[PDB]
Amino acid sequence: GAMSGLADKVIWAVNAGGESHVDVHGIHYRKDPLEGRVGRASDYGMKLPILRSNPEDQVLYQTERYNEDSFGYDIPIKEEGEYVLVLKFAEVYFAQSQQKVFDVRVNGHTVVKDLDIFDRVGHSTAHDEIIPISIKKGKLSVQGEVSTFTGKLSVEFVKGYYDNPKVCALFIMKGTADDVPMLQPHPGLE
Ligand SMILES: OC[C@H]1O[C@H](O[C@@H]2[C@@H](O)[C@@H](O)O[C@H](CO)[C@H]2O)[C@H](O)[C@@H](O)[C@@H]1O
Repeated sequence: GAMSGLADKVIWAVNAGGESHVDVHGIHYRKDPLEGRVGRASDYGMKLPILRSNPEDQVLYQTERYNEDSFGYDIPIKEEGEYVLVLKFAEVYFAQSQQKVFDVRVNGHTVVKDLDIFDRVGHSTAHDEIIPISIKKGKLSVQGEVSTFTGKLSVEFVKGYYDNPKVCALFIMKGTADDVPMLQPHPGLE
């Protein structure tokens, strides 16, 4: 079936950990394209199913891939509008707070410099960061800083305290954050 219209705006998505997956809404991740761009999901930490995610979008929002340090993703763009970078981060090993902090940049712009997945949600579960963007005339505007766009969007995260962001669920869509379906809890019988 097909009702939602999210897949209609998708343009590029990557979940470091699994291998080519399509979330319910219809958001597909393209197999390890930056981790040596060669190999297959090691699926070593497939265990511990994320709670805030349905079984299918679970393996996606979950799974884990390890590179080495300062991992970098490339998102070639050729259109404008409101680009919304949504990503699901999960797991990090060791139950500690304000210690395992990392850095996250968009097209070279630090938006979350203190990514402590644990302190953020707590238990494993699923973590999510929403970063709306505005590209016009070929230029880029991140939050409150202006910088022209050049070839592609680059999400680079730098090491903070060993073990770079374990689980990565990169998901980039185009045109707006409002599209992102969100059904508020409903009681009774549907
Ligand atoms: O190859 C499996 C995992 O290796 C690394 O994790 C290490 C862990 O297994 C243990 O031995 O402790 C060390 C020190 O912190 C960890 O580095 C990778 O970080 C992980 O991504 C792999 O799945």
